[PDB]
Amino acid sequence: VGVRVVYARMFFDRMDGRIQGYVDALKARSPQVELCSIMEETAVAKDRITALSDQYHGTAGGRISVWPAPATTTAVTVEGMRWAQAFARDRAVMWTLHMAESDHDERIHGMSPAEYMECYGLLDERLQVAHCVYFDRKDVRLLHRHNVKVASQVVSNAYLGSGVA
Amino acid sequence: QTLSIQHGTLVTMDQYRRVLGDSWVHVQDGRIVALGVHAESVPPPADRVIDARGKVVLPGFINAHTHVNQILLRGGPSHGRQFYDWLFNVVYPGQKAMRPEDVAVAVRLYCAEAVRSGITTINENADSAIYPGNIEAAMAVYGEVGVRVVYARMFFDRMDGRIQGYVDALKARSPQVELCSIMEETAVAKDRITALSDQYHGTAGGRISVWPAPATTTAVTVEGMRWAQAFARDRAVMWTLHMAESDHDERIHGMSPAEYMECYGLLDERLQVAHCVYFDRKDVRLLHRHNVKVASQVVSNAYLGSGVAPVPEMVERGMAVGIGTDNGNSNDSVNMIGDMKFMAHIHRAVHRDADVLTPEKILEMATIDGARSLGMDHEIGSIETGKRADLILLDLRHPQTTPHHHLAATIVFQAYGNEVDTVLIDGNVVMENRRLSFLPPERELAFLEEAQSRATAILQRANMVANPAWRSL
Amino acid sequence: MQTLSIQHGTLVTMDQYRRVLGDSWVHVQDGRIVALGVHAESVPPPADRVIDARGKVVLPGFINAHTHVNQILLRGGPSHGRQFYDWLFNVVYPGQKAMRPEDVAVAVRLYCAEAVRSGITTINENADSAIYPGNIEAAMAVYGEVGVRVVYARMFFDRMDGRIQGYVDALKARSPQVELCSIMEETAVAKDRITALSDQYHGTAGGRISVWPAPATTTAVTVEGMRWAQAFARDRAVMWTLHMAESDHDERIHGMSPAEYMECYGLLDERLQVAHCVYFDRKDVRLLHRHNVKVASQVVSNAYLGSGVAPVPEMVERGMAVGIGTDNGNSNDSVNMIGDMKFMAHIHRAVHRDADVLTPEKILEMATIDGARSLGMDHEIGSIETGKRADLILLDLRHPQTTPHHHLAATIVFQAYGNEVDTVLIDGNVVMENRRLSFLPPERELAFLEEAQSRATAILQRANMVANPAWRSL
Ligand SMILES: [Fe+3]
Ligand SMILES: [Fe+3]
Repeated sequence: VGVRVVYARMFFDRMDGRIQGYVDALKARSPQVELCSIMEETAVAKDRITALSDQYHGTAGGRISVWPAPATTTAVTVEGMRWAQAFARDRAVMWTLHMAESDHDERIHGMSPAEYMECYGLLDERLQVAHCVYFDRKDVRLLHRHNVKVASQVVSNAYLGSGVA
Repeated sequence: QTLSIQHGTLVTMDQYRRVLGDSWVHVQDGRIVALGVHAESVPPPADRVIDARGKVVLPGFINAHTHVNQILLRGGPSHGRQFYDWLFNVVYPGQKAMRPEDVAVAVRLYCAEAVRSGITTINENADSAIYPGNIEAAMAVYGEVGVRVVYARMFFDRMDGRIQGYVDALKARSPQVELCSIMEETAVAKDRITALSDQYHGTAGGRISVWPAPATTTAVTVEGMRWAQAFARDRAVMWTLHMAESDHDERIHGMSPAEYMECYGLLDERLQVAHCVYFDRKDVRLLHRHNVKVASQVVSNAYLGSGVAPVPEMVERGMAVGIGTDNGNSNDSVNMIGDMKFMAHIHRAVHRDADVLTPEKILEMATIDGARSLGMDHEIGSIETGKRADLILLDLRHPQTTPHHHLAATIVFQAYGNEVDTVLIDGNVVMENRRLSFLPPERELAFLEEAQSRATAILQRANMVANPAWRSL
Repeated sequence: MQTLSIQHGTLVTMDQYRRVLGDSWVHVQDGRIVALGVHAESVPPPADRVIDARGKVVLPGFINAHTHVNQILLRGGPSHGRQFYDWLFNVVYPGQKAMRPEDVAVAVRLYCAEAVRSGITTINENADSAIYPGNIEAAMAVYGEVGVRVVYARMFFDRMDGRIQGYVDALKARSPQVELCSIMEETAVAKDRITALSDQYHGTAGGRISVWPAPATTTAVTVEGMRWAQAFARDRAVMWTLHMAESDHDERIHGMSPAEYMECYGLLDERLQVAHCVYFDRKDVRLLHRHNVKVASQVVSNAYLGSGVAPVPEMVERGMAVGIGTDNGNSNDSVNMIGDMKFMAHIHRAVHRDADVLTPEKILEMATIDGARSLGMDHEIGSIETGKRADLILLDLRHPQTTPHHHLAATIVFQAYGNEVDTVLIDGNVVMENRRLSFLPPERELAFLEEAQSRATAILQRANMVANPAWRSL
């Protein structure tokens, strides 16, 4: 096609046991539709993403890139996010993460996702966060301090009834 | 022995709030035995006369809730952190790294600053009493120094499994600093505190007291709190508890801490609660109903980013609300006058009301009301016959306190905290013309260098960053 | 050609890289900082005098971004417990009116004594009493003698706000024996008087004194008056300043915010310094930001008068130049930069429920380099850099309250009381040394304070103001 593409390969290496009951209820809305899991072991994800990068990064005349994309702060281990952060740094690319897209997400371990990331040194200039709806003054400040990049999905935030970033 | 304080302006904080120009106080065997006006009466003869000419005499300030040892952790390591972040990455590890000889220095440093700022009574909430030799080291210094001390021995007998993941995350901020636990079995705590009380309660000429201090409603069992409540009753003292200091400390078992305590019959007139930031109208009502005493740590509540307690609401209901400086390292000063000023302003600002708390009232919080909040208002907090001679002399002959007409206003809105000149505790001269009896000027600089050095070493031992990199945002 | 060397200090430069230089020295000549160095790497030049700063911390002099001096004689009982307009009309105006020039001279010396003691080297005097004859002359003589750096922002009012009359009459009934005063003046009269004042005093006392026009507020000044001030500032390469939205009775001029109104008339520019931003919304901040408007935040005073809490963190996070002002000597009621810095740090942490909303470093910047920026003077003052003026202070942290100390900004903001300043240089001149004031020596201090006390008492008698109200707990 000839389009310029960043292929941000998403991964999930952690079960969020807190919201299963809520998901089972949601599934009952369409019970004939199957409940799916795309979880994978941390090491398997690393391997798969590294392989993908080695194979496709820089291809199609420089038009294609590959980044690691830990899905969210609740669906990914600290080890997984640290890996992605290191990977972005070592290969001069970015890493990206979905952050606080619903009200069921906006606490992880008694703090905001941005706060939690700050605790583990996970906010840096090579991070691009997506979905900043459930953000407070402090979260903004943290992202600003570390020069975090942002992608706002304004229409979608509306479509899904999340709100306004 | 006898002491006569003469030609002062007496700000009594007595029943009628008398302010007595050119007047005198007669002190004997640690008690205020008489007062008079110089124009109407002649002071009794006395062993010693202190000339207070052109000076203001107050009851000694009362620090309703504080933590002393932590003072060695101020100066860089302690700021910028929410309550639990501060607690687990700074306070616990730092305290753990402290040796008894370090504690002795901390206490003397704290007292030096406190007395300098007019503070005569201290409610020490002691979280490091669990470590061997610490109590003995501290008590020796409190005794020597001559300050009036409530030693509130804190205990924790219950794990709060609910906040584990939060804490682990917080610890990752300083992963080189140890995660510490000072938990102890209920019976062990009872024994240790009872022993401590038996040994030290009433010592240093009645100047030292001991109370039980269940840490919080989430870190202490019902059995533990009931024991403390009963203990206070049986021994005619108080018990104290930290209540709702962060939004994670908010709801215990689906209700507020005050609600939870009410359920178990744990709110009574001998309870002094500290930290009332996360309080609602109902919580206030409950505390009011049972005549619970309060200590407000207004500066610290700000320092740690907790928020602003409903002090005016409590005060307007006649509740006994004292002022506490809180930790030496969540303030980061031990200066009642600076904290009074802050109490006055923060509440004016938030309520958008320039008269929400009169300076008179703020001054009452620091003195007579504070005494009340410690259950000690029969013994201290005012210049009245029969009460202990805990007294302070202020000199307003400085630029910042000029002019002065209304004394409360001048003290609250103008004074910096360096205007206290002479301090008497239990009739003993503990400071005179800013010269400290327990830390003479020829020894002062060397002592501060020792405190600096030990502090630095404590931080090395605890693996704590003393001086973080310049940071504007 | 005369010279001064400050040695063996820790230099907190507030320079471009925020350098903190241990065991280092500063060379001063002809009022300017001419060099700096580290003792281990270099030898200080010879100098006429050496000041040993061993074991001491060297900072740029604090900058009081917005204050009112003369009112200091009205502190001590008469001034507290009142909302802005109550305070203004029952205390400030009548009290100021009752002041004679000899009274003003004492006020200014007392103010300066306290200020210099607390490390303040530059003062933005918003002068509301310049309309009374002899006052300017008396004040300027003292500012000059004392050696402080002064911006004299001559306030004017050329417009009656008829909307607020009934409110004021009701307020006056609180103290009906005190006179209702007006300091209004015709637009052209104000222009003439300010222009004369500028011509006469701008640049005097060895460059230490400046003059700015100061239209009081958007409701008390005509558009023509504000435009004039704006043009004046531009033409004479100075600033103009305006009090903006300090009470909820101000918050709406002609159906919009003061900032909105000013925007409509092209009255927001980079030479404007606004004071008091309590009643600000997002949009107001945005407007100020767009035009690079400078700000002075009077955090303590906003509390004292029960106005509220300004959105300082919001403005600072946008890189705006926000300085700290102590405001009135009688709406604080101290002249103590260190105490006010502490308050700035805490009030905003508390309200935002955020322990790190403003770093102590940032607070310290507000008091120094950022404050200089907010006065349009950051090329001359606010940091320890070669080429800038030698406005410098020495702090001794060898006291109980500032022990221990590791991180200097944290220590100063969270621990220091304001009495730790030792030596103060302004424009290279030694104005205070070991707490001994050059313009108020210790053998003369107590007598002077007794004079200030007396005069204050007398001023209140003349104005028929209650000095010491009855004890009141509720
Ligand atoms: Fe506490
Ligand atoms: Fe002002």
